[PDB]
This record gives sequence, structure tokens and C-alpha cells, in this order.
Amino acid sequence: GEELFTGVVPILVELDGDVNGHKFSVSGEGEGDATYGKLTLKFICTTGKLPVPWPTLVTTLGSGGQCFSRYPDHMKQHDFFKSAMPEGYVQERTISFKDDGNYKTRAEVKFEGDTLVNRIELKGIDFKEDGNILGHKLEYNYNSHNVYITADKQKNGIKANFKIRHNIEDGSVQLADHYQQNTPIGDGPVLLPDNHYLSTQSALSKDPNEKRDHMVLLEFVTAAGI
Repeated sequence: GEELFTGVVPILVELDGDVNGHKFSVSGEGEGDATYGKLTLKFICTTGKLPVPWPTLVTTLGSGGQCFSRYPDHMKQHDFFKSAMPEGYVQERTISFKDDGNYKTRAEVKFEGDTLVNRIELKGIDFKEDGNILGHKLEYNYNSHNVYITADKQKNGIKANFKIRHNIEDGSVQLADHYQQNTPIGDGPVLLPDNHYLSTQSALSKDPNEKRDHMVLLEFVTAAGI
């Protein structure tokens, strides 16, 4: 439940991807603090260079940030993510880049000891050869986003819909529409929320001592709407 997130929880993230035939793997480690709604993670591409830009992977790789959200006192009954723990939940997403391809995922966020683990299977198709993604025209940055959550009582889980604004180097913005569905792994009672949002902010940086392809993610997630 929410009892497992009172202190600093260590995180381990693993991702196997396949974008337009290009195969890659990403490892990540870090820690989250639900009291501050903070998440700090370091990702490394274990297969060499990443064939997609790092900003396009933030919501998938940093999906654990949704579990570390600071929910206000009058809202702690709308926290699905924490209530699904230790057994966790299965997450499936469809990220649609406007005028380009899409990413289809299958993720699992659960507890393995004192460590929260996020394992993802990603498949990307229909990307343009010299488009914003495969052409690496995205700036190494990120903007704020609100994750609009609604309950799916039929499947005992939740649904989420949101838009990500990716800044391009020429001045344009690349829209990435997100569709999300979560369902618990366990049979025990989970918290089914009313309509609300997760106010999320993401800051990206580099580690000047890491020679490998990496990304440092600092995320701040707070709940609101009710």
C-alpha cells in the first residue's frame, strides 16, 4: 500500500526495445521520495547508442514517477499506483507522434524486496527515415505535463490520457499523444480513483563522468484536480 512509500525507495528499471527494426536495451537505477513527490533516475543504453532520442523515452522509462506522486491529504484515496503495491500493476501504452510513428508498450511496475522495479517491452513502428525521431531533431529537454486519470471499473484498473510537448531544434514542437491503461497483478483491493490529474515536471541532464549513452532524470510529480 501507501506504507511502502514513506521513506526513500530504491528503483531498478529495465527496457528491451525495438524501433523500426533497431534493437536496444536500457538499464536504469535510482531512488524516489513520495513525501517530496521526487524521483531521481540514471538511464544507460547497454547495447551501444540509442537509435531514438532520450526525450522520447522519458514517460516510459520514468513511468515509476507515477508511483512516487505527492498526493495531498484530501486525495490519498485516489492513489491507485501505491495501493497496487507490493504485487504491482501491468501497464500498456500507445504513444503517437504526430506526422510520424508510434511506440506500443507492455510494462510491469512491482516490488522485488525493498526495490520498486519497472520492466518494459517496447515496439516502435512506422517512423519516417528523416523524421524528428530517427533524424534526431529533438532538443535534449522536456516540458511539464498533466496525466489525466480516470477509473476503469470494468477491468479493476485505471485509464490515463495525456499530451507531451517535445521541443524541436528549428522552433517547432512535436506532439506525442499518450494512451495508458493499468490493471493490478494481485487479487487484493486496489483504490479506484475519481477523475484527477498528476502535475508532472521533468528535468534532463548528463553525467560528465559517464562515457556511455545516458540520461539523468529528475522528476517532480504532484496530484491535483479534486
